[PDB]
Amino acid sequence: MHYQPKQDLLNDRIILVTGASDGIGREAAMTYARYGATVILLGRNEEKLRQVASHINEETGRQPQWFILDLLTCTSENCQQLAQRIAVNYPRLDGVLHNAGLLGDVCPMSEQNPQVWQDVMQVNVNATFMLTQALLPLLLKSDAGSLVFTSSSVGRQGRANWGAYAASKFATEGMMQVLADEYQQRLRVNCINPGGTRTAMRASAFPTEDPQKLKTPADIMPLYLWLMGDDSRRKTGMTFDAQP
Amino acid sequence: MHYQPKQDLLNDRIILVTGASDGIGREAAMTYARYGATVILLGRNEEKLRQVASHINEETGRQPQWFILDLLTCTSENCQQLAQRIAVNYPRLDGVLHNAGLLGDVCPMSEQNPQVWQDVMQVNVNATFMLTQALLPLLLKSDAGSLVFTSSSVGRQGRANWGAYAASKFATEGMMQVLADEYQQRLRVNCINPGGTRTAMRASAFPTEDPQKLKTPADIMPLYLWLMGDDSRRKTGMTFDAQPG
Repeated sequence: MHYQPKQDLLNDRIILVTGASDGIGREAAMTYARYGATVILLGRNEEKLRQVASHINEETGRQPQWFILDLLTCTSENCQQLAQRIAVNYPRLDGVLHNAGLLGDVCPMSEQNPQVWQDVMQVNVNATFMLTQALLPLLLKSDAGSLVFTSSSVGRQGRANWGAYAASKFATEGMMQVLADEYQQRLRVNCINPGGTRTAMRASAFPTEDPQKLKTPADIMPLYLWLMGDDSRRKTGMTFDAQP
Repeated sequence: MHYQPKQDLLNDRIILVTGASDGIGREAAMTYARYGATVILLGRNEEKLRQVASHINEETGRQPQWFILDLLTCTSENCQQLAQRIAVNYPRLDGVLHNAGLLGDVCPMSEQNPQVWQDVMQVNVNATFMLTQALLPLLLKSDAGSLVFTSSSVGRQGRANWGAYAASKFATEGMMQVLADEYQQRLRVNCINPGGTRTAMRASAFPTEDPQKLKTPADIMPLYLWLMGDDSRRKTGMTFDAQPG
């Protein structure tokens, strides 16, 4: 969207952001905080989470909490324990933004590494599901909870070389649709496709392209904001392109 | 699919069928054999595979060979070993029908069991991929190899209660589309949604449903035949309903 919201759009909204230590997740966490949100940072790297929390505190005067979770390795019980810890400190979650993900191999199906394939599915699908499941009770405590998954163009139309990532993002669209159906009139559940954005992940899929022509995570934030604020309250079951 | 193929549609065509002891798998294997195919059965239950092979032999006069693979626990190396075993006895694969699958839990997302979810994804997506990868060289040796995945309506539009199965069948559609793009003008890669059929899995999903309101696996075979015979040689990248609205 060319979306220009009020600077207090997310005042008194508690939003959890995964993959918050770098890339799009870091930018979304900072952006949400700049628009008034109380942000909860999830990531695998403690020192990077502490740094992001410190930066957000410098820009907002409000210090985010962070929690460690590695989606490659976490079990359901790890996710449940995390949700319990969040619930001690927070009365609800108004938003959950799933940004964490693994790209894996960009190469033909005949060459895909099966262990990498399994890991892409584990992070992007299984652990993303398990974390969602653990956080549903907190989301239901919101006046209008918003759950957002990260998708891709290759989650709508499979393309050569995109292997496990494409399969995982199709699965993500499917999971979003199941959830949107189950939580009609209860939650907003949608996907965002960030498109080609300048990130370390883009430096793997396209190791020979000029990153200078790619969009910055900051550039694609309008849609990230829109999905967490009140202007999207009447949208669920949909998948959006942050920049076609 | 009103489809009344020539009865020798699959003469001299070597077709592997996975999940070959279950309702649809055993019917597809039988049907392919009836239409002339050299059928290879794959499944986890040797006892049941032997019995399906013997039934096919009695009804059609040709006895399928079988191989054992458990998609829940197999490694990529197991799949490569299977391909080696097949290659000793068969010069190519003209078709591979991936019918094996796990339903898992039919219940809300809040109630889906995480280990079952993992198992469904492992069988339906990961091991289905690993087996495909192992079999691609044999399929490339066909004049026009046909690779068929099993999908579902919930692989096109997610619905309440279908949890891991839906996610896995979306992933299946995606994998099919990636493969179809990579193998343009080399392989045919498509999916079949069987629809609701009188099978054990369907009865598990809808325990109160009256099976008499559903078609049998035999009833839905036309599409299964069509995708393996030459009439579909210029069809790739698509997903088909065995029971159109």
